[PDB]
Amino acid sequence: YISRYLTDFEPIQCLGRGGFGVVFEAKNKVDDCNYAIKRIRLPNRELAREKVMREVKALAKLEHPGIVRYFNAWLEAPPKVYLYIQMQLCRKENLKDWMNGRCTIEERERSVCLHIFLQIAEAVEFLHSKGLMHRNLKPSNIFFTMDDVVKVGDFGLVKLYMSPEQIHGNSYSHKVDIFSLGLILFELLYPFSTQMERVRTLTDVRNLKFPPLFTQKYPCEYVMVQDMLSPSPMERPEAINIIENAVFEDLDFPGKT
Ligand SMILES: CNc1ncc2cc(-c3c(C)ccc(C(=O)Nc4ccc(OC)c(C(F)(F)F)c4)c3N)ccc2n1
Repeated sequence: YISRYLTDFEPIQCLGRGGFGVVFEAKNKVDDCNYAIKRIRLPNRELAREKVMREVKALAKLEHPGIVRYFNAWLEAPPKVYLYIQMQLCRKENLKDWMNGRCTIEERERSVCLHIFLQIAEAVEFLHSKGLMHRNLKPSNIFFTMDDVVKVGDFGLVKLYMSPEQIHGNSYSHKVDIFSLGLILFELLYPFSTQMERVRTLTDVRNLKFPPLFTQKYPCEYVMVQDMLSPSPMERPEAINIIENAVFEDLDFPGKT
């Protein structure tokens, strides 16, 4: 039996795993580039297989600077069944890691944080414009390219960020992603020293109880986070309304571009 993956790529390392999948870094022999390759063992569940196959088709149609670049997808059945998905290789350190390495307010300059957030919101806006919703938006699903371009996706390298309507298992709309955005904006601007402090504070912010020093330092951002975290989905602003906010006009910081 001839395996496409072993024939065409030289494996470099395991990048991680989660759910049905394992992710490898591997170099393509012909083009000499390194890629992130997800190997999905197709589940025994036909409806889960339906979702997997449908989602690769949807991904393949997407082109946006804030969405991880897609290259290829194929099936292999050795003598159970694997779906391989080949993507652009991003940096190892995601948004969660990036925030964890910047635990002082000096390391979270306003314009830098808003610049990162804007990119996330624009990626979310793109998805919504295509009739898609992320549903699982969180810092561990937000990576950076080698050039620090933020990439939103479904990484699966294994909750506080999901909307109330999702937690209760109710029906929902694209507005669920707006809730996640609110918590992320806050988290970007507000550095944590311990994991215990992070959980406590984000849980409070979920219920619209904000640290007093945040509300005073960032009055404009405080307002937009409140609106994004509205318990009622319909009261939450659209992604396009977020990105058009004056707060994002003419962002600049030393070293930008
Ligand atoms: C550590 N470096 C690194 N770099 C790139 C990586 C790419 C992936 C990755 C792989 C290998 C395969 C698929 C994705 C992905 O984002 N999939 C995906 C599937 C469906 C979707 O909706 C149609 C989307 C969305 F972003 F459009 F929502 C995204 C994805 N993020 C995983 C780990 C990675 N790890």
